[PDB]
Amino acid sequence: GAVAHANSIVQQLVSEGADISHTRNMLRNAMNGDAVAFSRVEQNIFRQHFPNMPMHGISRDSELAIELRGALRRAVHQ
Repeated sequence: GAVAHANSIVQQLVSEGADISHTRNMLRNAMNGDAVAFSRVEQNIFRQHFPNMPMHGISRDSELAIELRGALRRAVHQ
């Protein structure tokens, strides 16, 4: 479920021309509760998948975020 969802987000990021190495850094910051600055493309995309993100950000315990973190890491390396 969340795994398939995460893989699709990676596809969306790549398709929209996002620099996923940069996305990995921002996602890491978000999950640590650090201030973040997603690009316009990333922000637009993440808002579609993390509907409560504007106010709450992205939880390090979020099942989707965790899977996304793994999917992004493998994508950059693959």
